[PDB]
Amino acid sequence: MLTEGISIQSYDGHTFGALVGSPAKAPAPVIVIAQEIFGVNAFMRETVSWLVDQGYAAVCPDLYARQAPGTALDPQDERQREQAYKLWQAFDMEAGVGDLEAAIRYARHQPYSNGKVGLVGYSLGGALAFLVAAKGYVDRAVGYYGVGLEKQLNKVPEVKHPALFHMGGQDHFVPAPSRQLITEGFGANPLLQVHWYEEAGHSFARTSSSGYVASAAALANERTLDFLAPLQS
Repeated sequence: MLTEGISIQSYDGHTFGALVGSPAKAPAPVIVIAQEIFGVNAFMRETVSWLVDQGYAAVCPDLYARQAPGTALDPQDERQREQAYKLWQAFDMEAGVGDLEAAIRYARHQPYSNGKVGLVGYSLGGALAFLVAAKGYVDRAVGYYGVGLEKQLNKVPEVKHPALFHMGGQDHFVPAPSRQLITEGFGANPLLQVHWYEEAGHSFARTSSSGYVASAAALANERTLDFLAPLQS
């Protein structure tokens, strides 16, 4: 689902929609939410809802719109998971960073905006949050279980604004040697924080996942809220 009528334009001219939640009280900082591999679906709407209840406005852009606008897949339907994996394999990461940059600019200028913008991404959106943190587009970025982070560590010194990452210790995408490289690499830049949740794997913060772990979701989420709180007026 997207908010009808909302259109954001990327630097290259491509336009796409977004699910937007205005804040309970304005002005308010705006959080851009970077989707998992399933499009803008129930978990995105639940996240927009959660962040508005916590005092933010939120914008979740349709990142798969360069491939197929309006994709919203059910993570529990096997056929749709197959379609999600196909979309992810074809996804242009650099264009996704550019689309997020455009959603971040949009977020800075809504009537309800206090001028500060944060970014929270999950899975695919978690990998994109690191790349956005290296570009410096937002005041603070958060990523939950992005894949392939160990391949992007040369960008660590590029990060110049705070970024927080939540990683599942039992995530099969991150074997022990990868977790060690990430830990060592992040340690060289104090603006980066990465926390490991030992009893959780991928997607641990989504209730519909067979990998949901309530205790790790709750700890990670409270750390996310404490980390974004300084953006509030």
